[PDB]
Amino acid sequence: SPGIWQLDCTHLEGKVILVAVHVASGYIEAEVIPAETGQETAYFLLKLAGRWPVKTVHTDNGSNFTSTTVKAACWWAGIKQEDGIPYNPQSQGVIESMNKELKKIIGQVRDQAEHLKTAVQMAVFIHNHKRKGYSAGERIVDIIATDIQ
Amino acid sequence: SPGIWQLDCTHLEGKVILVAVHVASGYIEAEVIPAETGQETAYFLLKLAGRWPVKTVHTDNGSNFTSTTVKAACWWAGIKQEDGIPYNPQSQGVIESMNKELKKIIGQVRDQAEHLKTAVQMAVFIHNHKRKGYSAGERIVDIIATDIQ
Ligand SMILES: CN(Cc1ccc2c(c1C(=O)O)OCO2)C(=O)N[C@H](C(=O)NCc1ccccc1)c1ccccc1
Ligand SMILES: CN(Cc1ccc2c(c1C(=O)O)OCO2)C(=O)N[C@H](C(=O)NCc1ccccc1)c1ccccc1
Repeated sequence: SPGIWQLDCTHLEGKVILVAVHVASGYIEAEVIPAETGQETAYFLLKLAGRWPVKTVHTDNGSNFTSTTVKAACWWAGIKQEDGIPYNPQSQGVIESMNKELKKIIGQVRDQAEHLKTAVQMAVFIHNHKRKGYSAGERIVDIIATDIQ
Repeated sequence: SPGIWQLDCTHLEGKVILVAVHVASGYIEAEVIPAETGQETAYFLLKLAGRWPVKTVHTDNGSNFTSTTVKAACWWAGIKQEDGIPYNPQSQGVIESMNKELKKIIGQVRDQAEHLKTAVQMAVFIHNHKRKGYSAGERIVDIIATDIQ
């Protein structure tokens, strides 16, 4: 549970937003890319796994699952690639709801940020710090700390 | 001390590597940029603070300390800007030693990474996972978890 992440790809302004969600906490990292290629996904996974203990990734689609570059990044970083099929069906709705929340925050910061990539990072910040009362950022730290001990 | 970070800018292959170090743990995040401008530094700080609880940043030089865009990012993200003067002089030798270790790791991965940005992320991964004994990644999580608790 502490090492399980889910990839999520959403679209806004004709651009692609790639998100990784730590399943157990709701914590996220995200980037804006021109298009979702194996190479972009592979590089994003390498970044993520150098930053948090990533054991398993539920990839967002079959193209990335199949991609030799994504497989190469997962081999390099010690990540088990798994499908992202929602065997528990409430998975898709949790993801769809987060995409909607993220796009709303992005819309709320549209004065403040000239570039979409800035607005996406502001939305990452607001999502991870939001008190739900613990934040997603507090939950991921406590889950992993409990794991290390 | 759990919220204290230090910025570090080092150079390789005519390119700029920007590093943030979590002072209490040695944990890092890093990126390759074309040039160290206020805007690049500002954006890097925004990303960092949405990912970890950043209370204070010891900026790497006076130009970023001064920059209106860096000040705007720090205001936005709730970060106190401080100078990065080694009042404690052992601070600056620790930074030089890290820069050397990073460039060494980067050299060791060049039969594996086509682009410098990839090699840099591989070096972040190896640095944060390296067992010193706990890893830097383990130390940051434990430091912050104790802070929450
Ligand atoms: C903290 N910050 C955001 C930021 C930080 C670093 C970056 C950015 C951005 C960004 O805004 O996308 O773009 C790449 O490097 C900032 O100071 N914004 C400046 C500004 O004038 N905003 C008002 C505004 C709102 C809407 C339109 C125009 C301006 C700004 C600073 C430099 C470049 C562009 C904008
Ligand atoms: C996991 N990985 C690294 C990686 C992942 C994602 C990326 C990358 C890189 C990168 O290497 O910089 O660049 C943009 O998106 C990978 O499979 N590399 C491919 C390869 O052939 N490397 C051997 C090699 C070593 C030395 C020279 C040439 C090749 C590769 C894949 C796509 C593009 C370029 C290289």
